[PDB]
Amino acid sequence: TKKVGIVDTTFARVDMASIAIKKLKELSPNIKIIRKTVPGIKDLPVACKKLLEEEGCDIVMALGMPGKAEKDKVCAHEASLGLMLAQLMTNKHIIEVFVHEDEAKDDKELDWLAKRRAEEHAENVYYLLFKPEYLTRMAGKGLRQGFEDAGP
Amino acid sequence: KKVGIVDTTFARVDMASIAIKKLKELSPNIKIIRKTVPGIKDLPVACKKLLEEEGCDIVMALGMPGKAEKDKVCAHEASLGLMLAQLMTNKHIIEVFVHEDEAKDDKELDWLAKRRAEEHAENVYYLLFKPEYLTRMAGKG
Amino acid sequence: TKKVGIVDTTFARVDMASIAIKKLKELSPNIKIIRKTVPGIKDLPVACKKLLEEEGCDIVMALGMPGKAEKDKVCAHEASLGLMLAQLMTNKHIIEVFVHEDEAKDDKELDWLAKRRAEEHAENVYYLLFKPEYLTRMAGKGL
Amino acid sequence: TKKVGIVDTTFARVDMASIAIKKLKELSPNIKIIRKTVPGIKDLPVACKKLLEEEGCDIVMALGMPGKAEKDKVCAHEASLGLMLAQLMTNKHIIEVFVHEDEAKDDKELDWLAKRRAEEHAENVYYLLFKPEYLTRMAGKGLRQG
Amino acid sequence: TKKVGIVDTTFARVDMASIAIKKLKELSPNIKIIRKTVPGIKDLPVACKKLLEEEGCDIVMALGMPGKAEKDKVCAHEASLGLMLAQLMTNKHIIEVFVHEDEAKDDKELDWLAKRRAEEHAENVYYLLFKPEYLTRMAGKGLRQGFEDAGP
Ligand SMILES: O=c1[nH]c(=O)c2[nH]c(=O)c(=O)n(C[C@H](O)[C@H](O)[C@H](O)CO)c2[nH]1
Ligand SMILES: O=c1[nH]c(=O)c2[nH]c(=O)c(=O)n(C[C@H](O)[C@H](O)[C@H](O)CO)c2[nH]1
Ligand SMILES: O=c1[nH]c(=O)c2[nH]c(=O)c(=O)n(C[C@H](O)[C@H](O)[C@H](O)CO)c2[nH]1
Ligand SMILES: O=c1[nH]c(=O)c2[nH]c(=O)c(=O)n(C[C@H](O)[C@H](O)[C@H](O)CO)c2[nH]1
Ligand SMILES: O=c1[nH]c(=O)c2[nH]c(=O)c(=O)n(C[C@H](O)[C@H](O)[C@H](O)CO)c2[nH]1
Ligand SMILES: O=c1[nH]c(=O)c2[nH]c(=O)c(=O)n(C[C@H](O)[C@H](O)[C@H](O)CO)c2[nH]1
Ligand SMILES: O=c1[nH]c(=O)c2[nH]c(=O)c(=O)n(C[C@H](O)[C@H](O)[C@H](O)CO)c2[nH]1
Ligand SMILES: O=c1[nH]c(=O)c2[nH]c(=O)c(=O)n(C[C@H](O)[C@H](O)[C@H](O)CO)c2[nH]1
Ligand SMILES: O=c1[nH]c(=O)c2[nH]c(=O)c(=O)n(C[C@H](O)[C@H](O)[C@H](O)CO)c2[nH]1
Ligand SMILES: O=c1[nH]c(=O)c2[nH]c(=O)c(=O)n(C[C@H](O)[C@H](O)[C@H](O)CO)c2[nH]1
Repeated sequence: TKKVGIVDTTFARVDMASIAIKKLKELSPNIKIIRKTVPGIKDLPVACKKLLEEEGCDIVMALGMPGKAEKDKVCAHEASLGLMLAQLMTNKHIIEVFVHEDEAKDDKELDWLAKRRAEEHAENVYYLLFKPEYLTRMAGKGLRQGFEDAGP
Repeated sequence: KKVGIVDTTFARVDMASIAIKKLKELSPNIKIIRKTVPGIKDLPVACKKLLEEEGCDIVMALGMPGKAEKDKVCAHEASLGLMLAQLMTNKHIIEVFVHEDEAKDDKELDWLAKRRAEEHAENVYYLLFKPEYLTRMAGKG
Repeated sequence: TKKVGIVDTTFARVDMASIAIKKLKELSPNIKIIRKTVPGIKDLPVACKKLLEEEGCDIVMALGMPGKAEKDKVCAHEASLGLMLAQLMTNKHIIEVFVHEDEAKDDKELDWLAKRRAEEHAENVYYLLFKPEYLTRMAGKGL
Repeated sequence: TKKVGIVDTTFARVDMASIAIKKLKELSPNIKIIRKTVPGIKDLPVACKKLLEEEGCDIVMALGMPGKAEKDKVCAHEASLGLMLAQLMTNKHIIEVFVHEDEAKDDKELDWLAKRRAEEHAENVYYLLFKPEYLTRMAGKGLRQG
Repeated sequence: TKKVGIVDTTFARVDMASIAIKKLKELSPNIKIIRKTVPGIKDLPVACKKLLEEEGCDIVMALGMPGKAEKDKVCAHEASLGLMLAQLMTNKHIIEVFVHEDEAKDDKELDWLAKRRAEEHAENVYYLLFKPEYLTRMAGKGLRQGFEDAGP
């Protein structure tokens, strides 16, 4: 529970890793973090798996941004399937942080949205690592990452 | 016997409480363990860890897909993970998903989700102690 | 000698297992059969796998009925994927017997259709177990 | 010396196996062949895997005919996924030979098309087994049917 | 030291392998490389896996071209899933280089686009093998392989 892996891409149009890392060190100052950047979405799964199995990461955050196009939705889906499988093969959680450009109305909002979502899931990593009990307290409360919570 | 119950913070309805209460009702002594994850896609590995690392004989996965057309994709990916976790452990994972699209309002959504959770809680029971009952109800309707 | 596992559901609106079992015992009275009923479609894969690996079944029949919704089509697809994987992980066949309600024009026909399909695949199980040569003779059907 | 497994179905409306087998024995009268017929598309994966792992096949050909209904497209897709997995689990190639009825304008053409495709992939099996170098020579030359 | 596997197809209407190979040897003269050609898209996964596990490749490039038909889109998707799985099963990266004909307006452009994308991913292979740090420096920059980068 002392090590987190953060995998992002060169394809993404927003730097989500910096915000995540800063949030984790904030909650746990001495936590160990390792980063790895790959070209894009479909390169994340094996990078996340290698970190979990070869670098001793207890958990990993996968940061990606599918483009607007339809086929990008397919690539995302394929990438997400890879993430699901990597987790089942290692029995370790991979927090998926994907932000579709279709969600923002502009680049200012897209940048805001991605960083906010990254940071919020960074708290989820924290809770999963040290306060699993908190999440249960919030069970069924309709929490969201990025835009405002929806609530019960 | 032990049942694992995994739910989420994303869900807008608490389905776990109703399930747990139903199980303890049918079997007062059954041991139950809970684990809450952020959302739908985080359920598979949590269910698997419970089956393999906490001795759960069976697990209930509680989730609530969003309304968007993409949440349908996330749900589908999550369900695939649940299918695989089961095949990899040879243990059942009762999937309890409730799409918001099914209810006409939050009052109905809350009712529907809890009712479905509780009913599948009975299925867990039957699978654990009375597998014969389910056969009696085979293809019934 | 040979054992067949039959897995059905409580969700299905038609009893397809009885017809299948009767057909198998007919073609092979010395056939051993073990049944297991689960709630629905998505619960079939692991039940089929447990039968193949934990109960010594040489082959298994999976009986299910997806509903009409386009969702149900997704659940069916996910269930079928599970069946495909269970087979590859055990190197044993799982004869999938799914009947969508959309295929029948009403209940009478649905009941007929499901039972007829179950029974016909029951023959396929038979052939796969004792007369694999027959199937080859029928390779590529004839229209 | 090498062994090739051929798996087809009773669902298919065209016999694609005969043409393939004849083509292989033609190019390699010494290749070893072993056939297995299953009910349909979704029964091919495990049959192909059993041949690769239990019968010593070096490679396998999967012959199937998806139907016209979109439901048939889903089954095909699921079947193809099984074929992909069987290969990754054995580290052996499975040449997928599927022919959708939607491709022909009639049976006359459907029968021709299926047999032609089966036979052409039968050459691919040959090349993969004995002349892997040939395929490289044809890398990116748009081999399909045009 | 360091071996790159390159797998392409006879189905593809453009030779993407030559450009990739030339780019790698350019960036790493002593880089070792082997090639394997299969019929098409769906034959790539096991070929890539055999190279990673049986020929000692540290990484592999998969070059393919889905055809026009939407049927092709399904085959592509199935092929990509195979690539994702091969990677998770070997803990080695497989750089997917697919080029849909739908992306070009003509063959002149299709040929240009495929070669340019192949070459650019050839640099990604390079970076992944020797300068993983570079990719991190470009994290979130919105880089593309093929058409111009999008940028953050
Ligand atoms: O991060 C990505 N987002 C996308 O929307 C997208 N779309 C595509 O069509 C696409 O090919 N990619 C690239 C992909 O993730 C891989 O980096 C590439 O296949 C090399 O392995 C990406 N990558
Ligand atoms: O709360 C969210 N957390 C996420 O990690 C996440 N990831 C995604 O890829 C994503 O698209 N979303 C948004 C969600 O799908 C919906 O669009 C949103 O809830 C509005 O209906 C979310 N929403
Ligand atoms: O429970 C969820 N239901 C959804 O419909 C949904 N949709 C999304 O697009 C989405 O990203 N999520 C995220 C999920 O809650 C987790 O936070 C995510 O799997 C881990 O990063 C969820 N989560
Ligand atoms: O009876 C049901 N049990 C469930 O677990 C379940 N889960 C779901 O996600 C779900 O959508 N349904 C209902 C489904 O939409 C259909 O109405 C049903 O299959 C046919 O009546 C059901 N229906
Ligand atoms: O047999 C089923 N047929 C269906 O059409 C259908 N549709 C649904 O939306 C659905 O949730 N189910 C149930 C599902 O198969 C599982 O039994 C349920 O999720 C419990 O794990 C079924 N089950
Ligand atoms: O003729 C069939 N035999 C079967 O065993 C079988 N099994 C199935 O699971 C199944 O869905 N079908 C349906 C069939 O393929 C067609 O989609 C249906 O007839 C609609 O035209 C059939 N159809
Ligand atoms: O070869 C097939 N082509 C199809 O289009 C098709 N469609 C269907 O709905 C269908 O059920 N099948 C049969 C399937 O391949 C299996 O044989 C069946 O599920 C059990 O044996 C087939 N089989
Ligand atoms: O050349 C082909 N070889 C095949 O093995 C094959 N298999 C198929 O299932 C199939 O549908 N096709 C044809 C396909 O529809 C396209 O015409 C072809 O990919 C050219 O774009 C082909 N086309
Ligand atoms: O490279 C390919 N691109 C395509 O668009 C395409 N479409 C098809 O319908 C198709 O069957 N193929 C061939 C496929 O990739 C395999 O080579 C073939 O199944 C032999 O195993 C391909 N192959
Ligand atoms: O930049 C890209 N690198 C790739 O490797 C790649 N591969 C593909 O198969 C592919 O379709 N693309 C294009 C992609 O679909 C998008 O159009 C592009 O990312 C624009 O956002 C890309 N785009």
